This record gives sequence, C-alpha cells and structure tokens, in this order.
Amino acid sequence: QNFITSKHNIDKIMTNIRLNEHDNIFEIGSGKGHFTLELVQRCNFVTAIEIDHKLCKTTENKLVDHDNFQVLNKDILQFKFPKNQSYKIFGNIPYNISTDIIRKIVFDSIADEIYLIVEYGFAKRLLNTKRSLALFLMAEVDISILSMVPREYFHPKPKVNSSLIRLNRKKSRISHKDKQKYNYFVMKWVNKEYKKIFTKNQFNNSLKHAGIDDLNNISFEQFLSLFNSYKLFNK
Repeated sequence: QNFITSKHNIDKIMTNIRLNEHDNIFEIGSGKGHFTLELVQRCNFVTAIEIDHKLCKTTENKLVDHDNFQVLNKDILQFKFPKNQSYKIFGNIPYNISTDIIRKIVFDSIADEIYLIVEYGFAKRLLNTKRSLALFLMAEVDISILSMVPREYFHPKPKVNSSLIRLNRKKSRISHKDKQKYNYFVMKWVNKEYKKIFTKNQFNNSLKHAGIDDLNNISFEQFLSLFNSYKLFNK
C-alpha cells in the first residue's frame, strides 16, 4: 500500500502545499521513493526517514543527480529532531500513521509546518474537541484539511479515503509555565470529571461566559475560555 507514486498526483497535491527551495524538511515516512523525490527538487534539503534497510536503498537510487540526501532508517518515535535550525515536515504514512508519531512530530520538534496525508477518519480524531489529543494539539498547531486523496491514488484499502492535512503553529499560549495545569484541565474535562476542574459555582458562568450551550460540542475557543476562567478561579 506503500504506493501513491505517479508524478502527476504527486504534483497535484503538492499543489496546495507551502514548501519551497528555502525549506529543509523531514520525510516522516519514505514510502517507495515516490515523494522523497518530488520534494528533493521542490525544497532545499530533505531528510527522509523509514526504518527497514531495503527502503532506504530504494530511495537512495530513485534520487540520482540529486544530492539533497539523508535517508536515515531509524524509528521516528526515537528520532531526535533538531531544536535549532528551522524546518518543515511531510509524511505519506497514512496507514502506519499513529498518534504516537503525530505526537513526536508535533510536541517533540519545532517543525514550523507539518503536512501529511492521513486516512480522512484520522482527521477528526485530531479535529474534535472532547478528545484530548485534539485539545492538546490545538494548543500550538492549527489543524486543517488541505486536500483529499480520492480514487486509488494509492492502491486499494478504501472503506474510507485519505486527505491532506496541514499543522501550522502559532506562538500561542498555553504557556509552558501553566502547561501541567492545561493538561489536567484537558484531562479532567474530556473525562467529564468536571468535579475536579471548577466548582458548580464555576462550571456555570464559565460555560455562560464562553457562551456554551451544546456543552457536548465545544469549540476549543470555548475550551479556551474555560481553561482561562479555570486558570483564574481559586475555588
């Protein structure tokens, strides 16, 4: 399924993407040379990553008269992203893409932007409140559907589709300062344990101030309001 190769699609989806030849990026998955090639000439440098040795050789060649190399073959989860130079990230790892890779990628790198095709269903998984994962990512990165990946641009596996997503950061809050506090909150909130967050004197105006009715459908923004109220309550 490690497909999706065919320069015409790999040009049509790169279409809406904002990489250029000033960007150094990380190829989270390798695939089968397909993408690590379209980018090597599109961005400055590239550093792919896929563990099994075979694949790297595959890539290794599909990239000649092209020296923007680096096709390391280690466990991404274990990978140490740079914490100095600025860069982006791309990964055609739908099917193989977990949440642990999405975390490495988002909370453990200073990657400015993260583009990645993911099963469309995995998108909401990241796009819905009352789902910590989302409430956590949304505090720094901005998740958005950029494109879709209809037909079998890959091979089979439908039941569903893939879809291109962009994760772009903002300096934004949720100050490391109060970040253990934001996690509790996120934790307790999604766990419906509002009894640990604020008191009922609070669970109310808080909701009323965030202008929250469908409490079962928050808007992060509202969750934001909440955390803030919470943050400034003391009983």
